[PDB]
Amino acid sequence: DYKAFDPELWNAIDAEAERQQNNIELIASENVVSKAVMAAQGTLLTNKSAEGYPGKRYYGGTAVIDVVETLAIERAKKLFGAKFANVQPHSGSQANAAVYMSLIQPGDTVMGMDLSAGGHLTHGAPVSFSGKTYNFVSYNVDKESELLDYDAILAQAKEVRPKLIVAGASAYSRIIDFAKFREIADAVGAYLMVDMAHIAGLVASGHHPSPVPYAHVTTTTTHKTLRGPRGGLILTDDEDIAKKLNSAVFPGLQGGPLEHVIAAKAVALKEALDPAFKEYGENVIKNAAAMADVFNQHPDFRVISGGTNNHLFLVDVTKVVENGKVAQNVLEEVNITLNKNSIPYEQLSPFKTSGIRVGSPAITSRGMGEAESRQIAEWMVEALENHDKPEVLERIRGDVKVLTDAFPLY
Amino acid sequence: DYKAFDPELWNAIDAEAERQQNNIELIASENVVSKAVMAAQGTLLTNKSAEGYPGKRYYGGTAVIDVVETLAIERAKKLFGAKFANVQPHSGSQANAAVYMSLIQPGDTVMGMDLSAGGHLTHGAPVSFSGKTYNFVSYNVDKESELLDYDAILAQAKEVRPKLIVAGASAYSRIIDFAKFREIADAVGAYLMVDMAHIAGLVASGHHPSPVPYAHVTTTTTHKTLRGPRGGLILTDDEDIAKKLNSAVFPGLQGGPLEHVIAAKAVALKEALDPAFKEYGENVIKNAAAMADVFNQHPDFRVISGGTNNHLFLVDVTKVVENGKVAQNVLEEVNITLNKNSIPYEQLSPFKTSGIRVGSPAITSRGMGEAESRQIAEWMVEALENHDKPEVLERIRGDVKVLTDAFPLY
Ligand SMILES: *[C@H](N[C@H](CO)C(=O)O)c1c(COP(=O)(O)O)cnc(C)c1O
Ligand SMILES: *[C@H](N[C@H](CO)C(=O)O)c1c(COP(=O)(O)O)cnc(C)c1O
Ligand SMILES: [Mg+2]
Repeated sequence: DYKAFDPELWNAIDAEAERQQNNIELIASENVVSKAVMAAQGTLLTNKSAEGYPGKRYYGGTAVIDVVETLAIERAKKLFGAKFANVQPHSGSQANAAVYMSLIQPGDTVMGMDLSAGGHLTHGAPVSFSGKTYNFVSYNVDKESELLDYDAILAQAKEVRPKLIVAGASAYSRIIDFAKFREIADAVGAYLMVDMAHIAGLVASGHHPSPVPYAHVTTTTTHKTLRGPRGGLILTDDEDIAKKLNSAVFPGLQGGPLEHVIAAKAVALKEALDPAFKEYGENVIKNAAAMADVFNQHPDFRVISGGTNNHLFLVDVTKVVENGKVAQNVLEEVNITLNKNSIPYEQLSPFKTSGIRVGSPAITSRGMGEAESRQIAEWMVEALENHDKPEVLERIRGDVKVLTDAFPLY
Repeated sequence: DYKAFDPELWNAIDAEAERQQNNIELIASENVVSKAVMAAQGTLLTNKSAEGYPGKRYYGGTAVIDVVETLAIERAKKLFGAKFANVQPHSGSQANAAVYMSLIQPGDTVMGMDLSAGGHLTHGAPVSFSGKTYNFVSYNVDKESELLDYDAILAQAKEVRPKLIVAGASAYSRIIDFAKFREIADAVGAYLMVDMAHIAGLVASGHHPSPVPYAHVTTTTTHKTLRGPRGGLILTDDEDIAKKLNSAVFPGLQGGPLEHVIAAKAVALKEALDPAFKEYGENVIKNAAAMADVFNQHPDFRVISGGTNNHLFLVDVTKVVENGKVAQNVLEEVNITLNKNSIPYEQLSPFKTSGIRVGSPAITSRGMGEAESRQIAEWMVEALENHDKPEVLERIRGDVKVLTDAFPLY
């Protein structure tokens, strides 16, 4: 009935709920959060300014806010096995900024994964505060295997002499060896920071090795595979680092935290501590593998590194369509959303790319299994193969509606 | 019933809803958002990654997100009379960071209001990124009048030669002359940034003259007097500056925006565009004047600057209780929340202070008027006079309960 006061706004919110229902979401970073997560960030906790930390706030009337934030901190520590957690970062990007501010100074040398191989903007892009403030040098995957080569990264680190190595990626499909990253860091006297945003849910589910025992500091989004609200999180085992991180988040970088979003983080972290989260992770892994297998067996398509051991994979589409932007646009026509993506050693424009990135988390959260995941990948191959046949795309779009009706979003 | 799964979290949220109902909220930054604002940030908009700007997103299936974000932008532009708006900043601190990144360089000199006279942490505190990155040199209020002296500030600017002047405050009761601030900036070829976070509601209601025609760039929180969700907003009339601001917010400082929060910004901005919002502003002014008048007349209390023309005022409490912190602790015992606050030329430790800060927006949103405001101020005078008479406090707590039951929070 507040809806009656603002139809243009509430019409658009209702349309987005229906678009999410009627579309197959394969964007590897996306998920479907619980009713409980959305309800928690729709609470009157937005009415309370909580500058500072539990028991050490700028203002009064914060005793109950302190219970909520302490639940989020304790559940993070328990879930990831860390001695310290900071649940205030507004975003993964703000989490990363606080860690740089805590460990290094402006102009220090940092190594981060190449943006074409899956490094984030905040891992040294020149258009990011990261690239503008610090001296980032990128490491890549091997050109032939498309795998991290820890011997090559070591040789580069001994030349570059970084103060900090950043590990973690948004387009890398294989198991990262975090013990090797920390061995590299230790060999050159560098800090190791792991941004586990993409894989945090699989770390929580037991399906990906934890960086937490190896990274001086671990950052993540609470969204993506962890299936939480949009925000950031920082972990460490080192009490002196924890004090600097806390001061860097507030008052270094942010002011008041979003305590309604932190309530939602507490909700999501308790959902990830449930035994049912292990089964989620297992279905995320099986579902992503079942899609990759369709592309591996098709002669016209190549999966980057030959497959996946996580939630995502990339496909070189350039034997079937001109570039990944074309592939993204064709699949959108049949109500399948994914993103064009640069492949390692990408030769085409970053606006076009050679690739698509596919993820399983959102379709897994809707209850889909291996048979549905395989059928979705068969529709992708068929749509790209027949991109100039409207009657084909029309039929695939109608088949997609039967599957979305069968696996309702909420 | 999702709440059965997590009673510790949902019991804490019920405990905060009761705490807010049974508390008289005088923290001058606090407010009571509409059910519509909370509902918008509890939507499945949290599921969509919207890196980029409307029509220029990193990913597809963003055409409905684009309508929502464009409503927030169009409403900010219409409400404040600005040619350009950015609704993505996660916070007021993030909005300010993007403006500095757009207009100046590290090491550049900036003038901002002294932190003791109500400058924000992000206006050059040494523990903020603001003081760490830029050379902040404060202007103060007149020691006698506790007013801004535009002649004194002009002389200081001619001597310091800042690249940027920051105006706006968290603890200043009087009308800030934005036309004079622009004259001062113009005299030295500085940019003028106004942070209107505390007064944006009064600007929107017509009760404070707008900085928007005078500042090169205006920042604000969407929360505080504007009565929106927690977040930031940037306004400018200069198209070249607007492009720099857009790049600085993303990919300069942030990654994906909180589109659920942006929907709530669009909701709050439509509310502020309503004729009822003028009546809200009217009552905020009246209620604050009413409380200020009680302290003005009582002989044991001085109001800083001797009164208010906005939503807040400060009171020197040191003749009645040892320090502002003691006053905060005592009023907490009778279910009245405000904060200890430094006064101009504060002499005591920042952890104690001589002052309390009081504002009207929250009690005004609960539907209270001049009578209840006068009454609340009488209760505050009485509790502080009788601070070690346990039975006087207990009886005030009871009178407070009658008022809170009379004006239900929701
Ligand atoms: C509000 N913050 C002050 C501390 O609450 C206050 O006294 O009211 C404020 C901001 C807040 O930015 P965040 O959203 O916390 O990052 C920024 N600018 C000004 C002038 C404020 O008053
Ligand atoms: C998410 N990054 C990309 C877009 O979502 C992606 O390709 O998946 C991400 C972040 C995001 O931080 P924000 O909350 O948007 O600031 C940070 N770090 C990594 C590794 C990501 O994948
Ligand atoms: Mg506080």
